[PDB]
Amino acid sequence: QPIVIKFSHVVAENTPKGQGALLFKKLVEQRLGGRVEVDVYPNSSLFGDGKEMEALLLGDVQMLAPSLAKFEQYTRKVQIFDLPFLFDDIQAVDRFQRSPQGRALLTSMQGKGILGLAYWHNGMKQLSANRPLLEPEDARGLKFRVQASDVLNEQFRQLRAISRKMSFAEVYQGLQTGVVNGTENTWSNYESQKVNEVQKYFTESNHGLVDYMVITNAKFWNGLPADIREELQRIMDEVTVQVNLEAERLNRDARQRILASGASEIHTLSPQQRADWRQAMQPVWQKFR
Repeated sequence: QPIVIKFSHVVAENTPKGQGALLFKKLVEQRLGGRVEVDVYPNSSLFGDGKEMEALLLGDVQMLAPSLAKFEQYTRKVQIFDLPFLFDDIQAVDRFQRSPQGRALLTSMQGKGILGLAYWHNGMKQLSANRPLLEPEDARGLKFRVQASDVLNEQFRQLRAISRKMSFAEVYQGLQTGVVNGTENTWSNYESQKVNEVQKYFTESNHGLVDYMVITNAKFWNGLPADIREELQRIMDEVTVQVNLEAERLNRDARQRILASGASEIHTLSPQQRADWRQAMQPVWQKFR
């Protein structure tokens, strides 16, 4: 019987991570046919945000690629990636991730039985709401959905807003019902989940990022025949390049689809206007020294 790798994730198929998981499946089955099978479960069809890590540790799934914002229960070393305006752009993020210091974070949870294999990009985060977000004051009193991160909770509290941690699958319903009325995410995630249908206003703030750490269960990975593990890592490195090469494009395409939807508008910022948002949000770094 072949070795089965269930790769669960929470995003749509036509996204950076969705395409990366499928490419990993394709290349693995082409190079290790009959020896390894990759079973990809997108859109939280196997496990959502709230249960995927527990499943990985129990061996009920073999590969995940969660947002870097979602690891606080296992390590605090990755929450640096949540700090607003710490990285100007994805190139800056990449430089950190690829450095010795960034690569060291891949083993930050090894003591918990989790091994990081790679970083995958999605893109920069934008803001959305049911009212225009021109200047930081506009966020005051709103209710933002955030990923399950203390840093992101504090980010919106700094803007005198309410935050609500919610699993990614539930964002559309949360905004539709009104338990939240704004959020932050990449264009790709907004459009692929149709959240633009319940958010009339977007601001291209580029105030943070959504990137992933591809992870596996250490016992499972260490348990593989050496050749299979080594080949899987080489394939992973190749997939990472294709994901990282196309991520900006898919996000640009998504922005175009949002504009073509007819029901949302996008506000862009001057360098000065962006500096104003930075000035208002950067004080949150004082809570995470």
